[PDB]
Amino acid sequence: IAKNDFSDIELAAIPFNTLADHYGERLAREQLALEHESYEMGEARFRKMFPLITTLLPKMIARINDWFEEVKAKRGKRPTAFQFLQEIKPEAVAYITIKTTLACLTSADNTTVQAVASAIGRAIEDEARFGRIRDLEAKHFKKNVEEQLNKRVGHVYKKAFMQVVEADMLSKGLLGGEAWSSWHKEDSIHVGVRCIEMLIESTGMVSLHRQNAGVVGQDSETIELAPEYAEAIATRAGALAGISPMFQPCVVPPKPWTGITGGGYWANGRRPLALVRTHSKKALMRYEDVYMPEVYKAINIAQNTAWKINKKVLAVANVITKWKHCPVEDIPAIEREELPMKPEDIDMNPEALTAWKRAAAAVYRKDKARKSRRISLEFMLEQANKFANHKAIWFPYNMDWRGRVYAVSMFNPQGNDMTKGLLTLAKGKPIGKEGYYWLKIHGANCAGVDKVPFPERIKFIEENHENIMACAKSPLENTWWAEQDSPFCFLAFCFEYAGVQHHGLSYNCSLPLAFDGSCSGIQHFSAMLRDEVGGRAVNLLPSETVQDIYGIVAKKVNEILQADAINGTDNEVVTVTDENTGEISEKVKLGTKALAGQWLAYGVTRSVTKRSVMTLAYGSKEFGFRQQVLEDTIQPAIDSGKGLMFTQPNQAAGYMAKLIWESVSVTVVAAVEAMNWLKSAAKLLAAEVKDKKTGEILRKRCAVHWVTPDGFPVWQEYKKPIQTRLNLMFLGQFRLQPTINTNKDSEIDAHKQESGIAPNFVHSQDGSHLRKTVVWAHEKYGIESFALIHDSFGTIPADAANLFKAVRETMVDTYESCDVLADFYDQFADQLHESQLDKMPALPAKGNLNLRDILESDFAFA
DNA sequence: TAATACGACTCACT
DNA sequence: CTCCCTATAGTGAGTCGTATTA
Repeated sequence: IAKNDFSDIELAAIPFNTLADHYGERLAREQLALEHESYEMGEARFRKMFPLITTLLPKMIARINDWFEEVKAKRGKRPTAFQFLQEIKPEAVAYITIKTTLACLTSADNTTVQAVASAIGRAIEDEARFGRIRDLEAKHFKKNVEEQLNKRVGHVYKKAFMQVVEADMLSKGLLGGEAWSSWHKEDSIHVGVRCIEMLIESTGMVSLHRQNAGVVGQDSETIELAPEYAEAIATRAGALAGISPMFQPCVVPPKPWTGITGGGYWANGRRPLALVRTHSKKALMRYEDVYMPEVYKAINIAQNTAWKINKKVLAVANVITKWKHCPVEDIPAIEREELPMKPEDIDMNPEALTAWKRAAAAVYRKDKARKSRRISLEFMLEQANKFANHKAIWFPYNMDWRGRVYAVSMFNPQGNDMTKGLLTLAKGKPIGKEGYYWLKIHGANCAGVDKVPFPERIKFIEENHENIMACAKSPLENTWWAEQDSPFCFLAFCFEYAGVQHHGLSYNCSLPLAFDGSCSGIQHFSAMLRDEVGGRAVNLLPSETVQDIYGIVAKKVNEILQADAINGTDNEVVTVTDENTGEISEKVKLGTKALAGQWLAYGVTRSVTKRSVMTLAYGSKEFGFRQQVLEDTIQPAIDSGKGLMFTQPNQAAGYMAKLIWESVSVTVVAAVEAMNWLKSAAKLLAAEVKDKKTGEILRKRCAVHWVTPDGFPVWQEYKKPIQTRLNLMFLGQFRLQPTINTNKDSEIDAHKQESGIAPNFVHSQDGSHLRKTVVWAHEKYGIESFALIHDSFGTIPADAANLFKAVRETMVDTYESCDVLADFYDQFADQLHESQLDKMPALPAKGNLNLRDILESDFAFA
């Protein structure tokens, strides 16, 4: 076993030799150098730049080194962070702090000092451990491998790609171990804070801002990027020049997954990855000897998809993302939006200097989001520009605790529009008429043309033939593409589309065409229960038109609206009616008759119901729809000028909430019944085996276990974390005292345990769907390249027709052979419940849907 | 000796 | 009372008592 079985010296050399053995000494070296960048900036790179890093890094190192003298120069206790950091190479501490902090800033919402410190702590730990082997491993690949030139030439531009390594060909010194941290959250946060502290100190890069002082539930301390820095990142070209995301793509095929950890990345002087991302080591250990061949078969095939940067799209992004007004509206503007000026009539205590308190507060909120979207943006370019000329790059993969699959490097195929537009598949095929047809369906889908049947999508593309050519010809001048639903992707398809006109059907096209499942989850529940009406609502049945559940729900809300507008309650007097005098307040019970007309004045379209029906599979029911209706449509309607018909906001939200839940309940009955049945089971397995006095415990609280169709076993175990607060003198100014969840847990959280079951079961269930599909499309058809995004499935156009067939086939198959609920029941039967065991059960009724009809369904991709 | 950093509690919160 | 998102996490000051260390 790696751990022990080998010498730090052997461990350092194994990777490079086996990586040089296949692929060549050059790439093998480059792959390891790339990985080491996660912990240290190579003196070579840095020094060559003579880009923000060229300044940050040196100042931060000097600080760290001066901080150590300061600490050793005094009596008394040494700061806890110091005890751990004393060991780490200062050049590594600085680099990891800089990088981990900027990556955290890519977050709009969460940049509490806990989140940031936690991520620094975590990476600084990875270097304490591993750092020594990393040091040797670099000394190793620096020396030119021994003799034989034909082997070292390795790459050899063989227009056939590097193939993955065979599992058996992997030395036991490459079978990884310990993807879990072993520091106490407390020391992890300590190290983290002191790192941030010195970063602020030595550079003005970030700053600490106190948010909502004196508000028990919202008070917090957060990291903000200094304006001078945001200005350069957004204004200068390549400010993030030498600061790469922690996880980069591989320049050689990724290491195959064989065990529970160690897969994906090749270097041995690194923290290895875990096949499954869990809340704890214990939880990861459960998979240690699981045996789920099909799972590892899926992860490895995907992992093996080869990609390349889409140069034409990169050339455009590099250019227009620096314009002071961009045609792609999703691109974060460059100039700051100044605070809304005070009404001069300031002293005015009306809602004036409270509304302003909001108007301004919403501007800070938008500036933070703007600055983050910008960092994130610049990272993707930093990355695309870096691998631009590479014959190919690969992305290692992971799975979240439910099985869903994730590309591991920040810049990845699962990203937003610009990121996806910048990437395309490495090995393509001559397109063909079949392939060309889907290249067109995809171009249409990239615009907004996806709620119409295929003959129409093609019509859309053909009608706009010259626009599409004008745009591929001169994208900077002909910007009609930048206005399309998915600007950047659409453009990728435009360069491709013209390539076909210029080479005909013999054209080699590798652009990934994507097939998206209607409303995943509502599809899976309809399937497993065979709900005809539910399934038709999503798109399980061959329909002449594309069904739109958000739309059909909306038409139902509206009928209830018109009805309530005619009849329906009248505005009930005042609240002072259940008593005598007093609170004349609640001077308004607004009948359903006035409430309906309010909603009929605003409108209520597909838009009002969409953002409150897709959260259905997240546990949102009638209660939570109201505080979604309030901020998604009412609130922003008021704050924007209109919305004047919602005289009693809360009551209008409360009413719509009811109409929607009411609508969705008759719409997709199945989905509802199954989610409740699932909520019910969770409730009992969570609950504690009590009784009247003799509160003895026959059966404590249990976790929810189940296995997916392809063998992925999953364990839901929410737990209440034991908290605590650290006491840290910050910058010698004040005492920062963060509240933090500890690595120690107490009891099982029965509420979250109940709320998290339905959403987690479908997710896991479409997770293995996705896996079975990757396997099947590769074996029955010859698909080698895959573009995966949970419920979107893509490939090069010459393979689209088979992929399209393969998703249908695979889903139909899994649900005819597996009764996932029934199978679920046979898990928590003997494993759960003891005495009582009743008042819960009753498997929902299987309907009349014929899974076979899915094969012939045009709009039910996935 | 007698400085040092910080966990533990406890309050009050523009 | 939206689930994953290799997740997440009320705050600072006034006071005390401790194990450390130059």
